[PDB]
Amino acid sequence: SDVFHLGLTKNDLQGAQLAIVPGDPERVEKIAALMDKPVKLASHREFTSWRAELDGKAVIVCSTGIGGPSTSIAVEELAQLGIRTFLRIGTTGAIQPHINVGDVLVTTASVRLDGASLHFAPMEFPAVADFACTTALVEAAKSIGATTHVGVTASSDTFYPGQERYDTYSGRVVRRFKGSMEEWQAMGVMNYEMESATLLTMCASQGLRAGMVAGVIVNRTMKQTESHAVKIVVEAARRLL
Amino acid sequence: KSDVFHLGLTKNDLQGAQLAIVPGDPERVEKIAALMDKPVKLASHREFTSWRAELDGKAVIVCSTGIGGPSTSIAVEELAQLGIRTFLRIGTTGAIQPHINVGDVLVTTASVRLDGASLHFAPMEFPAVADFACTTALVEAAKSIGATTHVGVTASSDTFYPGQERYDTYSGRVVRRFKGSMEEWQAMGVMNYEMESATLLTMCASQGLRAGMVAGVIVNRTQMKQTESHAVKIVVEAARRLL
Amino acid sequence: KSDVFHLGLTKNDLQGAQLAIVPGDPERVEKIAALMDKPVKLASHREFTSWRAELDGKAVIVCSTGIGGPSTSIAVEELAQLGIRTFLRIGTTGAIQPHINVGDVLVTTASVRLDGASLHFAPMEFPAVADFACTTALVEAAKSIGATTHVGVTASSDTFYPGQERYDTYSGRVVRRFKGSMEEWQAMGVMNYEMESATLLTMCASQGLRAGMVAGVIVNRTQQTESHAVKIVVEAARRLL
Amino acid sequence: SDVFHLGLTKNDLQGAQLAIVPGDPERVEKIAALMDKPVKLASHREFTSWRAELDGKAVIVCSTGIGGPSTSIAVEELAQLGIRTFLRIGTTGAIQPHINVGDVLVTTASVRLDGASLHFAPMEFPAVADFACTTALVEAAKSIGATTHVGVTASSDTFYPGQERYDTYSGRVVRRFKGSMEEWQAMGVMNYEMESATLLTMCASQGLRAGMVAGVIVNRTQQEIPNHAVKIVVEAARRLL
Amino acid sequence: KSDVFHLGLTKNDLQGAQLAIVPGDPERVEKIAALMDKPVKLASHREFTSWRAELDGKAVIVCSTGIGGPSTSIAVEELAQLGIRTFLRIGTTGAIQPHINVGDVLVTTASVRLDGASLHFAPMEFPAVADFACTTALVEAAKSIGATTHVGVTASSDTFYPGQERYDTYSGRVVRRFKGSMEEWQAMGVMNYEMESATLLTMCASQGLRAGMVAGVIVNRTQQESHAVKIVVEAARRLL
Amino acid sequence: SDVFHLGLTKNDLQGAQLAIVPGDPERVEKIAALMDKPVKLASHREFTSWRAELDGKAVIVCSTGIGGPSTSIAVEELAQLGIRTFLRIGTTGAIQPHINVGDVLVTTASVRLDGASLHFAPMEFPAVADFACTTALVEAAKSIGATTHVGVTASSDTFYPGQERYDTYSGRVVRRFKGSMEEWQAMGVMNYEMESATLLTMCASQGLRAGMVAGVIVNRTQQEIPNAETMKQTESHAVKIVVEAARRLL
Ligand SMILES: O=c1ccn2c(n1)O[C@H]1[C@H](O)[C@@H](CO)O[C@H]12
Ligand SMILES: O=c1ccn2c(n1)O[C@H]1[C@H](O)[C@@H](CO)O[C@H]12
Ligand SMILES: O=c1ccn2c(n1)O[C@H]1[C@H](O)[C@@H](CO)O[C@H]12
Ligand SMILES: [K+]
Ligand SMILES: [K+]
Ligand SMILES: [K+]
Repeated sequence: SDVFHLGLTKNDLQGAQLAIVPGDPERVEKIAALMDKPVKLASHREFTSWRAELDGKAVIVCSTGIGGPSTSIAVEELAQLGIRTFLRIGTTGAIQPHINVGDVLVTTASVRLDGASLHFAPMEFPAVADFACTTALVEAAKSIGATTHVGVTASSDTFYPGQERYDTYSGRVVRRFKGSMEEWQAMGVMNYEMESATLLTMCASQGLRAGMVAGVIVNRTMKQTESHAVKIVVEAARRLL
Repeated sequence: KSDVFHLGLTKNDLQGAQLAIVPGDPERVEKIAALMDKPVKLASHREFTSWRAELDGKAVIVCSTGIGGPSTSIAVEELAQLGIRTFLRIGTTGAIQPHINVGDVLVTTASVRLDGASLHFAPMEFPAVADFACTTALVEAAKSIGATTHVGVTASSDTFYPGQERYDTYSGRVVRRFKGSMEEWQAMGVMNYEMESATLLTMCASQGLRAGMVAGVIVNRTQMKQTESHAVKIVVEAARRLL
Repeated sequence: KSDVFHLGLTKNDLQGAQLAIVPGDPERVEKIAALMDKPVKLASHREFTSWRAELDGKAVIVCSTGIGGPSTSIAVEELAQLGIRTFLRIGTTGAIQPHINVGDVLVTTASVRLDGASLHFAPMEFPAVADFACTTALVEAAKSIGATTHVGVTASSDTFYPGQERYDTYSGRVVRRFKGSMEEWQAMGVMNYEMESATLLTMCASQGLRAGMVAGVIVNRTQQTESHAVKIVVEAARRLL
Repeated sequence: SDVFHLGLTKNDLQGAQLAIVPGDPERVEKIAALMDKPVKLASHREFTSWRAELDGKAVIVCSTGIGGPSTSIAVEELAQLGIRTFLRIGTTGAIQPHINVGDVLVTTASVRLDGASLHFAPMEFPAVADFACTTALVEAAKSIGATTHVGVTASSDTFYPGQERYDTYSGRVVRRFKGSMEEWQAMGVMNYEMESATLLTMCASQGLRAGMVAGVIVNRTQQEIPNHAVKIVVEAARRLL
Repeated sequence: KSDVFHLGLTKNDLQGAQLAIVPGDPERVEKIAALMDKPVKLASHREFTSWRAELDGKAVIVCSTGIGGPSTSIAVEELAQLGIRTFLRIGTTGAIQPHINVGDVLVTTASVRLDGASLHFAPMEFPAVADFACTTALVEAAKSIGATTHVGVTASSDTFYPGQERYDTYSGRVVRRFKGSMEEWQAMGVMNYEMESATLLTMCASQGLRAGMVAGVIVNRTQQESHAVKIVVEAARRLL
Repeated sequence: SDVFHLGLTKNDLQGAQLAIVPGDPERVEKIAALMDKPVKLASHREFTSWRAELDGKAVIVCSTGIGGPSTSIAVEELAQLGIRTFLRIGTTGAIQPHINVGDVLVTTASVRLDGASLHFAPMEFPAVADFACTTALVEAAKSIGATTHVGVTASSDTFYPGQERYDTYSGRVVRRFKGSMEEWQAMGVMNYEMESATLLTMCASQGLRAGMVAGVIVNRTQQEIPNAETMKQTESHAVKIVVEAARRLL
């Protein structure tokens, strides 16, 4: 391996310059299988990586695990291997009453409720997605006619207190996050997830292109959801090769 | 008879306008409005000069913000009270990237928040991000006139001098926070400095208003008219797509 | 034409002046200048209108700053380049104390730094404090004409609306930082709100420049003024030449 | 399932109140194998879990994945299922010159270079280990005579820039972390890893007991990446049942 | 006269002492020293009163810190200059858990840093953590002496009043940061408030000095607004 | 005692509304000796208090101990007892080359390098002195005849790393304070001391008047250090000034 965690070499990529990066290792093969010539590359820790082909060009599918820290490892090591464009495809809880389960959300930028993004840029720097990538995702969502919402996502280092969940062991939420969901709602934030702030900040501050699309699995106020978002990211990738 | 404290405008003055182009300098307001139909002066108070015009049958506002986030936040809030829901910032700017030359145009996707006013709308974690539709329209408009365009991040500073790490000053000093900062933004891909976008983009993105920003490059510290006109044609053409 | 980037002034225009009175509104510049000897227009560019006059045979500058720290920081810097060493801000203001009434005059000893520009000169730990000689001159000028004067702390905000906890706005919301903030400043004895002094005082106190500030109360949140605050700033200038 | 991520029910725990939590899903089976009656429970995402028995009491082994965010999910859901004591067994990079690869490091408390700890307690709160757990770990290390060091650990949300690694795609480290390793070294910090700040903070602030131990796999005074602790964590567990 | 600026002590005065017991109150120094052999008064300047004594044949220093991190930081630094490498604070404290009784003994594993001086040694992310051997000696000493003992986190405040969310004050105002804070620390399991441990533990842990912290409960805040001394002496014996 | 630490009652004050607050308990008697009929009231921990009479009015002298935390206790408890005006008198090391030993420093406001101030007001709030107190101190300095500097003071929770001293056990200074003395120098900060940030902030944010004056007994930039009596003649000067200022504030 050329890299410490992923267990991949530059040759494994066969010239790939774009990676699709879901959180769940189990989702990796499902995405690769939608493209031509899917081949498993490696599986270490939460990092499962496959290669496939899109319109004749090699593409990587590599899981990030949950959270900015493992995401930052996958992105860095893929970048070392030659990836310059990253498309995250994830799941998300919506926090706006008008956003229905199964909807598709394209993230323009993220509220940085993580710690890893700070390891790349100070908080003043925007966790902003690449324009080409965001455009490709939006245009891909339109081509398949999905109900799409485009805007800001809150990206949290926790699933529970940072998304102001009280249904927990302690039932306590620290002061910083008490009342935070309503605040994000009033500010027009669409949804919560846990990787985009790190992904977008680390890419935008290092000359890498990143986009973020997600399928709505719950509304904080199903099957064809993932499929739709997954279709969208693969189609978007075609436009970015 | 004004409905707002600073702008000296009433809702009626807007004639149903829902979009405003917002340059910094009052002296540029008529010139922009003059590119559109039936331009008329509305008012002039402090750094807030407003004109109404018409674009493909729809009323549009052109209103200056003055220099800096504080004045901008006043113009934007009061225009919002008056019914504006879409704001397009037009400016001329320097650049901090060597590959960016005078004559190029910059469309800002999001800004580094080196201001104070943005914090009065959203905590620092919140992204000073432009509206997708506005950014799209600005890029496509730049495309239609064949402008050499750069799309990316802009550093938005409450100062012209130390926050842009200028040392040619009275004190010749730059506070620790900003010492070495220009090189840091350069390494992070930041295109340029200006002084209003962090405030504009943050206050709009966190209050359901659409904002975008375009600027012509007139200078570059690492290394004019046409550039300006281009930027202005771009912002007017973009406004047409957003009505 | 100009020794500075924005003001459109040369050192020659100042005729040796070392003190500037700095109102916010360009419209007020001529009025202040008119109270002194030999008043003449200098220049007008953006929100920076400048006049020169004379007191006791010494040149004095009057120059507007525009609204807010950013434009203030430009005016003060460029005036400092041209030789100004003492700055007296004159404003009108809204009081936050029940017993500070319209028509009262406020002299600011130091400001609560609710701005961004002050941080471009000194870290937050540094006091946005007025120069003692300036504050003395203003207080003594105020007493010499019998104004009802309050001396103390001013809250200096980058916004007119949320930073001063105004809810009569488009969104009707105030970010967490500022919710409940007016009552807090009130309990801490803060006199009033305005928008330029944190920047002015900090940038002067941290770079060997003298600054003071006086303001007329023309309204009170908890419920001819110009002429008096203006008379005070000119009489104070007389004492500082 | 009783919880959203782990795919476990309280019944799967068989009354277990202690969990050993490695970062790598592949280490779980190996840890479980050192105990009696090892049984696989589930594997979802980076969360692989096994049950075993120690001195006739059920014990859980469950991986956390890399980083605070996924750790916070595993700990929370284990807590919901009934776990009250958590022993992290990790790998680590030493930052002191005389720590040998293979050495066992027991963490008393962590430098919070993560984001997730802040979702449980403000930064002022110490990421401190439980005294009984730390004691059990030290005493267990003593009983097998491993080379052991006890002290403070820097816990980072990144593998690369937050641990001041420069052999990366960008080769740059953000201002906050430039010169940081030398600083921690001067302060006597022993090592870097990526989970303890979150684990220790979230446990200490919610009435859960946590201990932290790791084997050194690289010495950072010499290189950024490499070309006993497990026995100790199991023995320590015995003492805490 | 004195090898350090504030304490008025010389390296000679310590007679090779490498451990110091550091109470807050100068008036308690003589009392503690008296529990050991050959107690001799050394110096008394400002809030810094110091005695030397002997414990199982070895020199030991007792030196007051005064109230608060700043004065503590001076005493610890200057004692370190004179050769002290182990510091055991013995204090008084208000419990904030209902289950902790007055007269109970609290051993601190780490402190909530509600002080400013700790930041002069390490950034906020660094833990104000006690030395493991010192903490162990205190817990073991507490068994030996016999006392109801709790081991855990302590909130260390730069103020006695607003930082411990006391309202019995001139202004009756508690700043936003501290409004509701006691109940927050309570829910997070914090045992008690005092005013020196965050500075002490942070400055020691970040400078290769060993520090431990024990205190006797003199009030319980959920109700209103000699074991510890024997314990700190016994712990010192275990650390020489 | 009406208060938890000071061992004082309202009766002890005899209607006093002004307190002079040196840091060192040993200085309290010395300052009181500059006034009429001084009597010792109490001594507990670092808090030694005396009452004296100034132009026929009761005045308290009470030590604060070193640092914002003990200072906050003294000021708060004195406020409870009825004190409304506080004058700190210190001795200090200057950091400007032009500020000479023997000079007197009057502080208009302080750089908040302390923790206790934050327990009264967020960092944005200025650690600013009361105008009447500052005026009285400046005027008294002129009555006494001192060479006076008026301006900003850096108020640190430590004597060592926070004042960027490297002559210490570890010989290291945390990142925050590395290079900080040169920064404060460039910003015109006059000196370091350790109580004013807390004092000035807690008073300005609670309707209390506070001023600060100090005698310069050493300069961080100069090689030579005044003899056995670095303070004494200078100390005496600042003390005479704080008493003379108190006269104007009664
Ligand atoms: O509310 C949610 C729902 C889903 N997700 C999100 N928050 O975090 C993302 C994690 O990777 C993982 C955590 O369940 O899935 C994404
Ligand atoms: O330098 C290192 C070496 C090992 N580890 C550490 N940093 O982070 C821990 C991660 O879980 C994972 C990162 O590889 O293993 C632990
Ligand atoms: O609530 C309390 C009670 C006692 N103490 C504490 N807080 O601070 C410690 C101080 O040294 C001093 C404060 O009175 O005593 C310790
Ligand atoms: K993970
Ligand atoms: K302006
Ligand atoms: K003290």
